[PDB]
Amino acid sequence: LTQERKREIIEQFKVHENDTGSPEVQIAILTEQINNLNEHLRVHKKDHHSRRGLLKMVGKRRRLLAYLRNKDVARYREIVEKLGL
Repeated sequence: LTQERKREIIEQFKVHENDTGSPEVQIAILTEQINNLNEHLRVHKKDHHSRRGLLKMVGKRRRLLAYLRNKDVARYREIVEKLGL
């Protein structure tokens, strides 16, 4: 058993997440973080550090959304509808 094959079998057969290779899942994970961070700033108006981070996530989501819109309008509107965007 080579290390390569041993390490490949390891990840290949470890049951769980880390998938997120889907446009919809990436858009949803971001939305969840953007929603959580906004509910956080809601009660922490004095914050300054979390502002930059939120802007980056919003931008990265616009990009992902723009990608899906061009690739497949059906999948684009289905996800926008499900996340309430």
